[PDB]
Amino acid sequence: MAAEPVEDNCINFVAMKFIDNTLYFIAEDDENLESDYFGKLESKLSVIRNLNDQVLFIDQGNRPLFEDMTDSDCRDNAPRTIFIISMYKDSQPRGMAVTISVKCEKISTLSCENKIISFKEMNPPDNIKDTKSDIIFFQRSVPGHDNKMQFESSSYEGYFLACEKERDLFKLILKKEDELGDRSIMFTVQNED
Repeated sequence: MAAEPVEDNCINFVAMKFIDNTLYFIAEDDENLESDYFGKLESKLSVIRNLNDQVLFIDQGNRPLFEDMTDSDCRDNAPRTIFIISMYKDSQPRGMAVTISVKCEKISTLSCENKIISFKEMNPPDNIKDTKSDIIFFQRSVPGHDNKMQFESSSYEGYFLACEKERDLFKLILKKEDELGDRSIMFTVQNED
């Protein structure tokens, strides 16, 4: 809740919101840090934790089953927001290609079309070969952190997912690796073993 006056240069997310097809993040200690951490934006990190079952990882063959991962009850409220990381086995024979999606009332897929972060009511592609790169991501590590994971668009190499603070919530934006820090912080995800 309360935040410490430290230069750990990392914000932790513990909750999310999906509003008008826009993805928001809630910090663990979003009472103090909002006006403390952001005096010296030296390309600082943020990471989301799966401590509330809010991050979903796909191994392979569950990728196309997103439709069946939704709820049918409490339709007036819809299910909580879950952030999805997909993986391919066929794409990137010498790496790892991914797509980013969110689960809610519907299944939403993240696009970086025109370097703009937007969500579309569509299922994820089967591969990166016959698919528009605008909706394809590549999986990268963070240079200095193992647990932290970051994503960049296929269309625009060097452009990574980032978070931006509007008033209290954080929203998902696209920023160049060199741009990160210009009123922005890096969005990362905590992996699992």
